Amino acid sequence: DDLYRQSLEIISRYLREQATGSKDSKPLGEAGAAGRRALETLRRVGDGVQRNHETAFQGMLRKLDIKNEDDVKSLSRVMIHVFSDGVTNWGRIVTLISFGAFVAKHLKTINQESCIEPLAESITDVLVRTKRDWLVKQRGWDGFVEFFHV
Ligand SMILES: Cc1cc(CSCc2nn(C)c(C)c2-c2cccc3c(CCCOc4cccc5ccccc45)c(C(=O)O)[nH]c23)nn1C
Repeated sequence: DDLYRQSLEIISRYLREQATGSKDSKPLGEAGAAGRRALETLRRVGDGVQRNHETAFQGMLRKLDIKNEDDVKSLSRVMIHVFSDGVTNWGRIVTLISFGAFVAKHLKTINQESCIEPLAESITDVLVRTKRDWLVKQRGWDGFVEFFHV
């Protein structure tokens, strides 16, 4: 429960600042101690993932053809299917969130800023609900910060 809210805040803040072209955001009270360092790490690693995988991200975004809220809702099916296929690791978790930021930037360009918070919830549901046991074993977001040790 606490992990869900903490994850939702980190993911929501990162998607929102990526879409508005911001490098920071105010804490919303649910991310706690680990929140600041997690978002700082996610900005570093996440920005890098979007840069290094830009052609693949542009290709997939185009194929997904996201124009509105109904299209955003439809993403959860493929999101859970792809994210559940294969190994669990921090690298894949960053790819999931980074693609979310890449989609959020797209949503802002097409005046669909209202879809960003629903998308963050979609991503948080997939991440936390399918990886809760693994996240607990890694000490969640403290594990994330330590793994990348930026
Ligand atoms: C959507 C999809 C993805 C694939 C993998 S091939 C594309 C591809 N090539 N490379 C080299 C990379 C890095 C990707 C790629 C592109 C986009 C996302 C991912 C993911 C995360 C899981 C799927 O996440 C989402 C699916 C849909 C909408 C989403 C909207 C917001 C946030 C996440 C979303 C991975 C991975 O787990 O390794 N890899 C990704 N197949 N499909 C159908």
